[PDB]
Amino acid sequence: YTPAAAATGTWTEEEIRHQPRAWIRSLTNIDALRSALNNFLEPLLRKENLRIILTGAGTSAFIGDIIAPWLASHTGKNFSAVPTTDLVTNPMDYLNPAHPLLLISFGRSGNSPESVAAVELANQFVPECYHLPITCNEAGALYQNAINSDNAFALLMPAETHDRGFAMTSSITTMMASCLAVFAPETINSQTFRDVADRCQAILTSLGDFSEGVFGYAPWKRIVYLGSGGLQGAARESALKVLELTAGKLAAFYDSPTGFRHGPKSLVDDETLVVVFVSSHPYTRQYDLDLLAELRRDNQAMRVIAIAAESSDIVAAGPHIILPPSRHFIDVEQAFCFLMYAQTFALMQSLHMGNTPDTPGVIIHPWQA
Amino acid sequence: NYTPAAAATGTWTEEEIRHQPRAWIRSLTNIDALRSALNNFLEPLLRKENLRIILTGAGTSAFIGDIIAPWLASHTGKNFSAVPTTDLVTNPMDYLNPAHPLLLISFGRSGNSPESVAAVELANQFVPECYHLPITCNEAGALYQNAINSDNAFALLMPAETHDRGFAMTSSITTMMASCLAVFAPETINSQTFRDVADRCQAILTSLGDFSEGVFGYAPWKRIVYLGSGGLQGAARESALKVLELTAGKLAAFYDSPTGFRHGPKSLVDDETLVVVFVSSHPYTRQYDLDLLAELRRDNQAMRVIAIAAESSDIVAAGPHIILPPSRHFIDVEQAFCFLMYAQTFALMQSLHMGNTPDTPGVIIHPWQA
Repeated sequence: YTPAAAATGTWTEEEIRHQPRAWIRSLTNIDALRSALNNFLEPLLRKENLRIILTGAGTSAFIGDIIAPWLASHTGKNFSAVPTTDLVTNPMDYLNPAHPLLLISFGRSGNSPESVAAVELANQFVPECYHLPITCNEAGALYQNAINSDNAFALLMPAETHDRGFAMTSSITTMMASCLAVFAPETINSQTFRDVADRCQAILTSLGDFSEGVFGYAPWKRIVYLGSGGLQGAARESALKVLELTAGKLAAFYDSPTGFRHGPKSLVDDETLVVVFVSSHPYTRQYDLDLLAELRRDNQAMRVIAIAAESSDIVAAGPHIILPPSRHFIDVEQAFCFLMYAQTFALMQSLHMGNTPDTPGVIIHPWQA
Repeated sequence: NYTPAAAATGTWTEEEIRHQPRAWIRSLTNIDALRSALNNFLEPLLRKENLRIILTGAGTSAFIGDIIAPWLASHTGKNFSAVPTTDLVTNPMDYLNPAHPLLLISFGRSGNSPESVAAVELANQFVPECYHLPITCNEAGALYQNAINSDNAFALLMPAETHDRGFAMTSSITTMMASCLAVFAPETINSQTFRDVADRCQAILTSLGDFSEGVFGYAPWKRIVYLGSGGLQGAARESALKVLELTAGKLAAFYDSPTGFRHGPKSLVDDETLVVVFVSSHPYTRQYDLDLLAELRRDNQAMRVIAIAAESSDIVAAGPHIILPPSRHFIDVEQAFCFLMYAQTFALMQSLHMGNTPDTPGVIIHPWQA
């Protein structure tokens, strides 16, 4: 997984390119920590009333949006996603004193004040409270606070994932892969996830030096990413990347294909790029493809791009990207592949407009006065 | 009682906005009449420790659960959550848990949205012990009719005037929302207490006169962002969608929470952007809203920053602002109704101002069994 040279000279490009290698590094770390993790988590997961909340701010909030439903379904446990920004402003709406809680806290720096504030609020509100921070900065407040507790097991990501770029890349993907591997090791582990790393390395290789812009370049003023279920979380992250790296010059939006029909589709104009992240689950994929057919037929957008594992007549009919050949991926695995395109697209839009992509607040109030 | 002023735009949307306070009290007084039937249906369900309660709808109807599910969860201590029908239909396996009983609260104006009916069928297919409470505006719709035809269901019909003729839902959404709150939290939200909300929203509408001033005005903004904390983010989302719908996309619209806004999305603020902040009435929560407002005011980069709040303060008064009519203290789910009055009427007048016709400004269902 050796990265090619970062010809743009940005940290962001380096951080995109070092992702496949970072992912496998993280999962081999989890293998080394597996007994310790099981000894911490197994007694918790045996509590039938356990709530597990995945929490982060900004990009870190989207990890939960992508994986929490899959984890709930897969494990049969009570996994949900609540951003740290909602926990901090409205703790009473989300923290239930009547059940035990395991709070999975994500942080690239670990220094957003909301990260430690949410942990403290959880401890205040929930009598039987446990923590698994997953973080990229050993020196961060979030990790430092956790080592200073006995209800916490903090998991450090590989050092290179402490992204220096303003926009998170390897931090989000590595934390997401790590969370998946912690709770679903039978499915996502240091062996199976090599297929995901290999395919994402192939995606990056397929894009060469990135100079052709991934989706190209055009005077679009609006971008919309669409994905079903948890892939909507990937669409949200993809939109935020565009927005951050273009300093808001390109307006960005996200939705699910089916949700998009209920009003939001009015945003599509002849200066709009629409990108569809097509599900690999055939039942779900039908809905993605029906919407793709509609968007192609509508003739409103500047460009409609389908990104899919499988080529089909509607996918191939207009602008499209077929993922490199691989085994069947489930949608949480596909999320990594889609993000490779969205990250690289956003980087190159930023550069093309002459921006500096690496460089393109909150006061915590106590619950008790 | 709550008699609307004349709808001088000649639009169904204006008529539907103005008849909201009256419709709310009509619905809650109906619930009073149905209370003992409701209680007979619901009390045995709510006694089930492991019950999941899902609030579901599409589009605007999805945002009801976004506004009220967390409050309902915390207020009642029951397992309330919101999942849009659009997610239930595409990814049922990710949301419908066969191991627990389910009560599905289905919102639908027509009751005929293919996704509404599909979500009901999928919930029945996936969840062995499944119950339904559709809240709907159409007596002849599938949601209502299927429910009354089955023993696992109890359907609640909204007042007839709330079957909105306008493309953009107004009285349908607010009346369904008030009804849902009244069903599950009648000790707090009821045909008595909610009269203060209807009264205040009637005062808001009166304060806007014939609406010709356009509410926030007619400046040449190109982007609008609504911000609200917690469940008010759902109100912000509905507010954004109304603008987008009624202007046929011409005004780009965004939503977020005040604290969420700092982590990237703030980059969207430019000198053609209007930012509207729905300030919490909760004394903890509002501190965060006001710190963010202060930051946006200090930045001075938006075309306009408008705070809407129950109480003025230096921060709120240091730029464009609207203070709500005087009333008793409202909780945030009550406030949502007040904020929506401004958002709906703003969107309607933006639409008309640009020469659009606001009243008039699809999905295939596939079987889970292939």
